[PDB]
Amino acid sequence: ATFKVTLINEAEGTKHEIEVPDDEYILDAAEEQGYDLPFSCRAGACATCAGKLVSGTVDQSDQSFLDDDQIEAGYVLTCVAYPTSDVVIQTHKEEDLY
Ligand code: FES
Repeated sequence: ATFKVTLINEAEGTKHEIEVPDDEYILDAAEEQGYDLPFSCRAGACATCAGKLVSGTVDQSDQSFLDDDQIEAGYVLTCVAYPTSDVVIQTHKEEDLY
């Protein structure tokens, strides 16, 4: 399957739509498609690539940084997250964790 992923940058009021395979991490697909997103560790152990789900679901089992509460709240580490449905997500939410 291939999922539709809507990337929203609230502070800049930008919107980008990409298509991501169900076996590809969101970050990678975004870059391939011409949209550079923030990252650091690229390994699910940091907050740099954090986003916030608006709608849809993802699989981020490879993540280690977020706690249960933050996940329930909708936070996602885009560097290690695979879409599991069409998704709408707010990017650049790193500073929401401090
Ligand atoms: S860049 Fe560190 S968890 Fe994604």
